[PDB]
Amino acid sequence: MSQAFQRQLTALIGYDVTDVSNVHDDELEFTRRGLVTPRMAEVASRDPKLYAMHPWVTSKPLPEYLWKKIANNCIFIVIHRSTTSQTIKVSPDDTPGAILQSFFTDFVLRVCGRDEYLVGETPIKNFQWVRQCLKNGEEIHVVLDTPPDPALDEVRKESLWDCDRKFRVKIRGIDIPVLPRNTDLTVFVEANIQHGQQVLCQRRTSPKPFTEEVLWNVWLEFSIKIKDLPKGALLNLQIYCGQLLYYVNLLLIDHRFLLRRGEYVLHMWQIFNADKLTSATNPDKENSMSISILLDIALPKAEMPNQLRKQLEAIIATDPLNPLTAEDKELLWHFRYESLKHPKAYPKLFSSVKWGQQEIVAKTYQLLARREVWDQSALDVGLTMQLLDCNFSDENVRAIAVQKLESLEDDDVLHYLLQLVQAVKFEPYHDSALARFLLKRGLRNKRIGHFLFWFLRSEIAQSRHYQQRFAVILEAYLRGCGTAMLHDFTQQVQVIEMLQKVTLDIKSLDVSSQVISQLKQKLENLQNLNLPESFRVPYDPGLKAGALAIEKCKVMASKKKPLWLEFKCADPTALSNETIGIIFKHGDDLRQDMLILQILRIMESIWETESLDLCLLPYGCISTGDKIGMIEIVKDATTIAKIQQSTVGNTGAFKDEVLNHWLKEKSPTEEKFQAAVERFVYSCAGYCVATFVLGIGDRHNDNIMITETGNLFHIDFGHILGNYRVPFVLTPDFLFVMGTSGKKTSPHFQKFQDVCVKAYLALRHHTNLLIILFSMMLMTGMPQLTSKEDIEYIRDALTVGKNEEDAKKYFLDQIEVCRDKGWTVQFNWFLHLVLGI
Ligand SMILES: c1cc(-c2ccnc3ccc(-c4cnc5[nH]ncc5c4)cc23)ccn1
Repeated sequence: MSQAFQRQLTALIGYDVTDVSNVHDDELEFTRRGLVTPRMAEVASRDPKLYAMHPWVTSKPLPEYLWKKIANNCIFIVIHRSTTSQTIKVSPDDTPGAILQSFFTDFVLRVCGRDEYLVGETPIKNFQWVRQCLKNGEEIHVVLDTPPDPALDEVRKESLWDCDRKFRVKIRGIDIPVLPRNTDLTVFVEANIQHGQQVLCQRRTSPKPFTEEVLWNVWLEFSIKIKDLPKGALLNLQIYCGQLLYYVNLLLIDHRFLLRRGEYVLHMWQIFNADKLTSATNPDKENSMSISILLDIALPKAEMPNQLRKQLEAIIATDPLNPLTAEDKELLWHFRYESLKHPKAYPKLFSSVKWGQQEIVAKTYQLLARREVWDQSALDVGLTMQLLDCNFSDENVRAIAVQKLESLEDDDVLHYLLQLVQAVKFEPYHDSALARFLLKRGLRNKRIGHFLFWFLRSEIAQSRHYQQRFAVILEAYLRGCGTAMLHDFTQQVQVIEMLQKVTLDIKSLDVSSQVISQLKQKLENLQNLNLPESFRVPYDPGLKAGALAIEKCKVMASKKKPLWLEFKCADPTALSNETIGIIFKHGDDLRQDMLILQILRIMESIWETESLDLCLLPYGCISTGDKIGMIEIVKDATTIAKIQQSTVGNTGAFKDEVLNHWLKEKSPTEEKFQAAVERFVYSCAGYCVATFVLGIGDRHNDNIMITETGNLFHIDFGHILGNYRVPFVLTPDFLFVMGTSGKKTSPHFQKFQDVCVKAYLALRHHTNLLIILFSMMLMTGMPQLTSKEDIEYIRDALTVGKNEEDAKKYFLDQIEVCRDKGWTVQFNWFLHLVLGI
């Protein structure tokens, strides 16, 4: 042993994976070593040319709505070379390699103005880019040039079951330097032996006056035998006053299958939040509450009656958040071999396991050894995800879920990457099948790797609870992604580190000339001999930002003073001259927004399977650090509030016809207008459903935007989530566009209802998928929204356990609730947010 290298990694990671200042064992270093094999295996087995060109493809059928967009078996592609330019007809079913020969009669077709290649043996209609142009009504322009040298992607060269005694732990005492100014209070230590949120046993100390030092010197003996402890069980240590104030966790079985042994001084965390599960200890040793404990062995590795079958089937059919009674679990377990025949029973069945009994666990492994129907079943992501949530601590169970994820194609790993990374928070151990899966899939595909880096880095920078685990995973990735990516990552971070500083300096300073002048001045200096001459857009990797357009850069008139930034595209082969627009904002935990936007993408894909295209606009958004990150500026967009602020202003005097007026104005040909009107109808219904199902529908119209072409979309998800009546936003102005007012109707309004109904019942067809992603989303991403009531909102919103007919009438009623309310809620939002009442 690389020093200037481990230094670079550290800077890329934002955390030093060699720092053992905050550990009580070697699990992290052990994980560092373990991840060497998965990394090397994958780097050794990846195609250099495929890896360098990263074809973005899918094997899904071309949506019905995209088929119609095609005339005959014909698709035109415009090819560019030096100065020449010739369009070429194509069949949606032929490879790019064939199209190439149809052009002449070693170059590769790269998209103009993007790092995106149409390569490989896939039909041209199956490249995500081609599907994007078709949908948008944009034309496919490619440049013909030489393939990227794979040389650039070079990687730098390098017995428990015999101890029948009851488990015990001695609580020595707790220590905190300065305690709250709240005299006096009383405290006790609660110690829980946990396994997948199942409390196997629980003991508390006696009450003791809450002083800066509290000594008990008491042994807590549990009802559980040491030989019954399950791998992955936690000693959960909590301090209560008299309310929960502090918590810390310690793994009972360690990463080498060894019973935890000895003296511990654990710095605790201060108060279904996933943070509560971490086995990491507080880094702040000088302020944090401390607990002292002492411990004291290696862990080895007839026909159903009809009424019962019905009962079992009714159990298996309930939603993932439906509670199991003791009776349900006993039925499940008793009939485990029959349950094993239904992949959908698996989560509930493995919830029926008494993990605190060695003999039960042994039988459960006997179950898992009889896994043929599971391995033969078609991938069901919703079902798999349920095995990776907070209810399962057994790694054999969680491993069969990851095994199913193995068959995902790149495009689908992208769809689910954010929440897969978040699900690492539910892993008992730092080294897990899931972590290695993410690592492997990131090293296999540059597009996946890019988002993995940023998803990980985002958590490493604002989560003390998990930064250590995540940082170890990011390092393994950075050691195999290759030089070219390393550099691009380095550039991006340098750029963002500079833009971040500028944002803060500006905030410290209506936007007066002084703050405007400072912004432009600061941006001038950076651009002058300070900022890299090109960097990839973290939310749109194929895109490369060039130089700032300081003329268009401005400080937005918001209370957190977001930077509105403009860039030219560095790629000269870029047709248009449109700038690349990035909002740069401090003050919000944009991770929440990220999660809402990711769900939006999942809802669209769901709709796609039903050949439906509600027209959501899930803009790019990346959390880069502590309460900071970037947001994609959508072109040609104004806020619904501003649209109406024109005709009026100060007074909350909303007018009904204004929105429609604005759409007519913004359409050159009267034909474009009717399309915009239709686009409005679909994106409106899409947002009413999506927003209703997520519970974020009641918005002030300043947080709802619209495109010149009629694409409605919600923004500012952080604000509502952070401060969390009408079921969604469908106001007189929206209704007017569809051609209705009061006790009336319209073709477009009939259309609206219909679409909502379709969209909605379609989401219900994936109820389980939606419920598990929603549940996880709250637990790992919105701490302030992790109460029992919070997690369960979506059960009601999806009207779980209802006919499509009952469900349909339910949503229609919701549409009618909006009608009856008119501008009433908007008026209220205005009073509050615009002035303050
Ligand atoms: C000015 C501009 C915009 C805007 C225009 C175009 N595209 C956009 C994309 C995203 C956002 C947006 C979304 N969520 C946000 N949270 N905080 C700022 C923030 C900004 C905003 C935009 C929205 C409101 N006022």
